[PDB]
Amino acid sequence: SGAIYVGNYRVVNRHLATHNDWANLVWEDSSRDLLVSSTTAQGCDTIARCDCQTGVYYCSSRRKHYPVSFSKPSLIFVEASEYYPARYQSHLMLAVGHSEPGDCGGILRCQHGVVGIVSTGGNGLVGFADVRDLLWLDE
Ligand SMILES: CSc1ccc(Br)cc1CC(=O)N1C[C@@H](C(N)=O)CC[C@H]1C
Ligand SMILES: [Zn+2]
Repeated sequence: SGAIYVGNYRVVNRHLATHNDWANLVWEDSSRDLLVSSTTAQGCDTIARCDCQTGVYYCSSRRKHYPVSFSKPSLIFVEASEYYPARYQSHLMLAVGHSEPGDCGGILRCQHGVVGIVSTGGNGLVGFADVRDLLWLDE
């Protein structure tokens, strides 16, 4: 679990969106595993607008932050699950690091701000949905 709170927006993993997120829907994309909903209160977070490939992410299954080297946003194959058919997820960045299913929503940050959120993983791998290209989040 976890979300990004910026301005009057809440950014969450689309597969973890609540009834309230869908009732206050701004934008959603199954191919990116992202959903953005509107809020009444002003958010706490700021978004990075950079090309950083190193950062730090929060891992809930270890209650710890870890440093990572991550790949550029790209189209990566993701196995079928209860949430989605087998498909290519776009704007996904991979890194070597620990992750379990419940880790989705953990924030990845660089020196400039929020980069994205945990969205996939495997045996010693962790994948993040990029949000740096969503310029409308703060303007
Ligand atoms: C941090 S997630 C994770 C980590 C380790 C291991 Br094994 C497995 C996962 C779970 C995972 O990759 N997905 C894919 C995700 C998606 N974006 O399609 C939807 C939830 C779930 C099925
Ligand atoms: Zn950066």
